[PDB]
Amino acid sequence: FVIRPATAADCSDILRLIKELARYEYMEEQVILTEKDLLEDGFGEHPFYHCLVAEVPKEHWTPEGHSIVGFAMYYFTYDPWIGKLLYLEDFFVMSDYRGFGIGSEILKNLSQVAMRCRCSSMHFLVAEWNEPSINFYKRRGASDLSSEEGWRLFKIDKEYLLKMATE
Amino acid sequence: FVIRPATAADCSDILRLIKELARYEYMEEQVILTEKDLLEDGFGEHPFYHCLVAEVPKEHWTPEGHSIVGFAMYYFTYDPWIGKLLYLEDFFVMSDYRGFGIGSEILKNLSQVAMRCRCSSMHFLVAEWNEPSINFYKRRGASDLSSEEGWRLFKIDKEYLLKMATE
Ligand SMILES: CC(=O)SCCNC(=O)CCNC(=O)[C@H](O)C(C)(C)COP(=O)(O)OP(=O)(O)OC[C@H]1O[C@@H](n2cnc3c(N)ncnc32)[C@H](O)[C@@H]1OP(=O)(O)O
Ligand SMILES: CC(=O)SCCNC(=O)CCNC(=O)[C@H](O)C(C)(C)COP(=O)(O)OP(=O)(O)OC[C@H]1O[C@@H](n2cnc3c(N)ncnc32)[C@H](O)[C@@H]1OP(=O)(O)O
Repeated sequence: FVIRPATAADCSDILRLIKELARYEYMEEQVILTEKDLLEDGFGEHPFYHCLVAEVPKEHWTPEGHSIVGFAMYYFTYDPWIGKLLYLEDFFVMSDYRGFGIGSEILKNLSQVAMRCRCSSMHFLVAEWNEPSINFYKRRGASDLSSEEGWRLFKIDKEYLLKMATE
Repeated sequence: FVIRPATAADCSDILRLIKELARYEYMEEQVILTEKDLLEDGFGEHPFYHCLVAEVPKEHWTPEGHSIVGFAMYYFTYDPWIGKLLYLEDFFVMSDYRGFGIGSEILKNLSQVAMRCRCSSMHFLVAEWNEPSINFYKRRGASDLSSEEGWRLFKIDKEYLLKMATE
């Protein structure tokens, strides 16, 4: 297999993989992003996300005829105390393509991206019940991050943003 | 007062305000970012953060002779399901300058930044004990975000990133 940065041509594949992840998590209807959205947010002159994809030889394409079987979606964030961070948002490999070393390689690639960018750390969320992924991550140096407890996460949606913006 | 985007010249002020926030939270020693860090991460050819600052007339400078009395540090993030988000990382106004409407104006500015960028929402963390800030935010449309529970936040620090990067 090959792990490479995505191209505008892979947007179709990214949306498909994003939907597989959502379905794996039983929330597929939650995905309202469109292919057009990804192309614009990801390959426009200013990307709001970066993506790595795992491509397999055409001989081993998915039954649907897809060469892309995995991806990692990330962006850089900032911590006023320590600086640059690489934030891994989504990470998924299609069932039939797991346990082959694709995910490990994607993580290796991300780690290089992090060092090249001089990020001091990579952060990410893992569902509490997902022992397999927790083990995967902790076998590769991951540790628990306690910076968020004692804190509440809030959101201000578009309706109120617009109101505030125009008061 | 004036709310404006920061300039490379304000880095000194940003670091000072970042340290006041840390001290307000009793963690000032945690700030290891340098002025040089901010200049590079914030005004280099690619910013890892954006900042708004509140400037007051020289007549009302701080005892230390500073015109900058508040700031907001943010960056854009991405949610594979809904797209672009504006993430507010740090938000602080010096004690003697609060209750004047500076914070409200900063939030108004951020909301416009969010709409201009077509973000569907603005996310941010508030310490659980901080009822004053919770009220401030909820009076302006904020609501609780439940997307993170049932999830654990992990980190992979530089040591392991480098190892993985070079295995
Ligand atoms: C920030 C986040 O978004 S975290 C959410 C991550 N995603 C998920 O949990 C969704 C479901 N899971 C997946 O999509 C995948 O399993 C991933 C992305 C977690 C991992 O990717 P994969 O390609 O399956 O795994 P990879 O093949 O590198 O596997 C490493 C594990 O497989 C085994 N393995 C790796 N290569 C091989 C191989 N060639 N032969 C046999 N076994 C192998 C290893 O023993 C390793 O085990 P460990 O985790 O106990 O150390
Ligand atoms: C993502 C995060 O980082 S959240 C962490 C936010 N930070 C903190 O909690 C640190 C400590 N607090 C602060 O630094 C500040 O208080 C901030 C940033 C939270 C708010 O900024 P400020 O400039 O103080 O507030 P501002 O003056 O706009 O005040 C709005 C409140 O003050 C009152 N107020 C505003 N303008 C005036 C005025 N001209 N005259 C009298 N009262 C006023 C309002 O009643 C309003 O009350 P409400 O919150 O109950 O609605």
